[PDB]
Amino acid sequence: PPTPHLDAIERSLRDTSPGLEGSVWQRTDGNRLDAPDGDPAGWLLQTPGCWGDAGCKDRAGTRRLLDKMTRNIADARHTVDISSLAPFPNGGFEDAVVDGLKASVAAGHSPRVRILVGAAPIYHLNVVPSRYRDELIGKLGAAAGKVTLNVASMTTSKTSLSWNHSKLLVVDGKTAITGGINTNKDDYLDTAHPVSDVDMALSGPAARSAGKYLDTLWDWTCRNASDPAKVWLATSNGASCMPSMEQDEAGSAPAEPTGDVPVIAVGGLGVGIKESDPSSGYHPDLPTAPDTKCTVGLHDNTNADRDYDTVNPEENALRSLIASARSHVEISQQDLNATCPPLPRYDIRTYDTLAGKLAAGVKVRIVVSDPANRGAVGSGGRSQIKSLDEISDTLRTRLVALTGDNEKASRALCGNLQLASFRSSDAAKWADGKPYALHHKLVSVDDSAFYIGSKNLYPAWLQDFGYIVESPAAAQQLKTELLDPEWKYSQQAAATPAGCP
Repeated sequence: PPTPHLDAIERSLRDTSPGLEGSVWQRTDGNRLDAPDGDPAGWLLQTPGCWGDAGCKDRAGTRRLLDKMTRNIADARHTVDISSLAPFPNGGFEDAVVDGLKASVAAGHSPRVRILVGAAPIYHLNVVPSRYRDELIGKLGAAAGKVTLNVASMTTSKTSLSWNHSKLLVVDGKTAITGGINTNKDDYLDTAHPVSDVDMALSGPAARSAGKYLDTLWDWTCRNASDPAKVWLATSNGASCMPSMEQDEAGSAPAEPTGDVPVIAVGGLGVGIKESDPSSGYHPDLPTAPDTKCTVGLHDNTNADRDYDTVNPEENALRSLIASARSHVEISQQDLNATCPPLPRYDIRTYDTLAGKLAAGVKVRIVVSDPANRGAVGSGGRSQIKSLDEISDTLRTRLVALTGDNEKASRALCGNLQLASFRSSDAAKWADGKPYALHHKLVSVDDSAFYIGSKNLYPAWLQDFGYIVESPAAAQQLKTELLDPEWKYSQQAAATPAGCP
């Protein structure tokens, strides 16, 4: 079985970050999409999972995510590895950790547990690591004696806005859940307008790869615990920081297959962890002309930093995933554009790749979160755009900058682009009046290869992680459970680009 999309991404990643192969990105064979019995698409964890129901009475998707997290932790023999954006998991998220950990202890195990959150320099942490660690020890009751805890919150660059954005659950380095879902009860659980998001669950060698990525974050984090402006660290039972928990657990045995699925695991170290990949001979010709409509304040790591790319291979893995589309690509994001300033408006190479696809006849679908979600410049608006025109206009400028002609441009753009804001039912907004907020970080290509993870396509310099899966069978499951429904309701809010029928 040929993996033409994965090959191209592997080639881009080894040219970009060879030194990080085995830690920040790794391709593996023999994985299984970890679906339950009698539900072969159960590996895809959507929330809330209530297509066609503007009232969202039955959050079956939410239910499956929480049970699947509880079960994965209840099966823990040795290690539980959790990362997110702050806060530390609360609500039903914390319950899943608690109930799973008690179950594990009951089976006679002594689980070691790392819990890592990223916090922006602006953000005040209410429940701080030591308070959270006390809370877990509290809720675990008598089982706390057999649980080794490392709890940390981290910021890696205050002046370049970089902290952990990855969303991972890894057990025994054998199972991994990942996606866009932060362990935050107010966005997903206790809401009449819950955010639309998706995780995926699998097992096998690629779970260890997510384990090694977390070892890389925790080697930085344990070490920088000496700079308390960057790291707040709390352990339990007077325990060491455990910067190599996944490596210690994997030992010398290679990971064991559990299925027949080939995966590339891929992440980024953001800014402030590792300056460059010293083993890298990556030397791109960077986008020589950025856009008029905005000028970066900060130094532009997305469009103008070769080193940043060497320690953030996820950037080029997304570009290559899209570049590898031969027939069609679907893109389901919170945004393609970032708030500018401070951050650059968009990723030039990403747009030029898509523009190229439109010029070639490859069909491009983009569903982003409703611009009605937008606020100001930061925390409060789940849309960094004022209008979908800001996406299609940019595809025009790049298409023109490609074909010179503008008639070639409008033929490429108007003939091949679908652009819409996300809808999950017929109604334009939730029953309680708030708009649909879409938090997907999803790219699917030729119904063969797809990415599910935490890296948005819009510029952001955080630490992130995800899986790129090549599997026609699995991409068909993705198409059926997520993409086709998404378009069924989202085409109502489609936008015909400026200059077309």
